[PDB]
Amino acid sequence: FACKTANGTAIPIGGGSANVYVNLAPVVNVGQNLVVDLSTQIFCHNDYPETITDYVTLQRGSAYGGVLSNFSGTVKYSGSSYPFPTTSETPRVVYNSRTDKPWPVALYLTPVSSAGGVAIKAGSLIAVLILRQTNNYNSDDFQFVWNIYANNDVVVPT
Ligand SMILES: C/C(=C\[C@H]1O[C@H](CO)[C@@H](O)[C@H](O)[C@@H]1O)c1ccc(-c2ccccc2)cc1
Repeated sequence: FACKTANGTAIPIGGGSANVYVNLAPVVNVGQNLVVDLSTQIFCHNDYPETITDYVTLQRGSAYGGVLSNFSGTVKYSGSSYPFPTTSETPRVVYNSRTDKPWPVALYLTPVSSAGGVAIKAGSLIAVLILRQTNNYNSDDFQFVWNIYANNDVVVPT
């Protein structure tokens, strides 16, 4: 089991860490979500599906900088919404193919009343997401840690 970003940044067997750089809608108003769709950014596969099935959760996710300050968040895992920053581990997604498939995570961030002006700075950390991989074969239990960065400012009009 290993993962990679869309631009090819890999985390190998055993887990590790990588940075992910995302484009964000530049203007977001109150009552709208800023969507950060990581299912187009992070992909994983099973290296031995003949014999092993892998299980993958979002073990935890945290918000940083302008994201935590200026927005109310949820994370959708396989299309289902949970609190973000997280307070528990998600259900487990089955990875049973050597063909890469997305990690099905997306953040939905809606402005709170104190948002106004530059709500997310270009270059800033928006989230750290911990992908946990186990399997049905042995005790392997590995963490793939993704630091998510904004490619551009996001402004909330006032
Ligand atoms: C590829 C592999 C393990 C990796 O790939 C597995 C499948 O994705 C993961 O579940 C593991 O955590 C690890 O990332 C592997 C496991 C067992 C054997 C094996 C084969 C014959 C006899 C004993 C063990 C070979 C490869």
